[PDB]
Amino acid sequence: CKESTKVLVKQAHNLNLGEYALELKSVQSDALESLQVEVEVQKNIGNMKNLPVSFSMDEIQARKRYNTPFENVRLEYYLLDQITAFDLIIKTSFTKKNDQGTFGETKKVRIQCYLQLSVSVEDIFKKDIFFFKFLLNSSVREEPVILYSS
Repeated sequence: CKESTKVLVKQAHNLNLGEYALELKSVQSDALESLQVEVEVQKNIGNMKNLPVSFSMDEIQARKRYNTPFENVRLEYYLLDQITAFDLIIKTSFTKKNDQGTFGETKKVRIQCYLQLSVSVEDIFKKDIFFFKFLLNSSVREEPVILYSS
C-alpha cells in the first residue's frame, strides 16, 4: 500500500474515438424545454442511466426527481421541468457490456437549457391584407446569435 500524501495525479486522459460511447446534447427543439441524447451502436449494448445533481432538484422528467434509465437506446429525447435553471448538471453513467465487462460511467456533462434567440411578434391589419412584423433578438445580453434561414 503506497497510499500517502502524494500529489502525483496521474492523468488517464480522455481517449478520442473508434469505440462505442454516448453523448447528450439538446437541439432541434420546439418552444418547450427538453433534452436529447445520441449513441454509437455496437454488438450488445445494455442499461444506461442518468441523474441530476444539486442541492434542490432542478429539472425532472417525473413529478418529483427521476433518473430515467433505459436499455438499448440509439437516439432518443427526454423532457425536463421547471426551476430557475440555466445550465443543469447531468451525471450520465453507461454500463455498455459490449464485452463481458466494459463501462464508461460518471460522465458528468453539464448540459445547457435555454433558448438561444428570442422572437417578438407585431401584427398590422390592412383591409383583407395581413402583414407580420417579427422582432428577432438574442436571449442573453452578452453572446450574439448568427442565422442561416428563417
